[PDB]
Amino acid sequence: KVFGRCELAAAMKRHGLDNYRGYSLGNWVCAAKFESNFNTQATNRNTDGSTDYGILQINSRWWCNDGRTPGSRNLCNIPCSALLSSDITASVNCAKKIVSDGNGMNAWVAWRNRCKGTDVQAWIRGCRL
Repeated sequence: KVFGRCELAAAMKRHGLDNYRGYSLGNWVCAAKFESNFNTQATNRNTDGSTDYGILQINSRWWCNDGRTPGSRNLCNIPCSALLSSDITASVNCAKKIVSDGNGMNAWVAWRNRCKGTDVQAWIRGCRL
């Protein structure tokens, strides 16, 4: 599905992504807006036969399984469908494992050229939280 801001912000809080590894909730929400405009079925297919899936556009060459992606490291140890469900749990659970490598949120392309540097906490304001 597609989430509203607040809905995504709240789904993101219950899941405990506020100030995760130094990342305020605002950052999670912002990366979600320019990565997929909050659609959990969003999918970009790359030249190497690899695809980016879900709300945070997680690449299957590294973190998940789809059945063909090249080296397919599957660092998160998850099937990529788990990332297309409307149940955001798996992309949340993988998100914490990605941010944890010497990359931080720089791992997200939309966050680095769009969110990095701005008052990102603006993304959870006016949400009754």
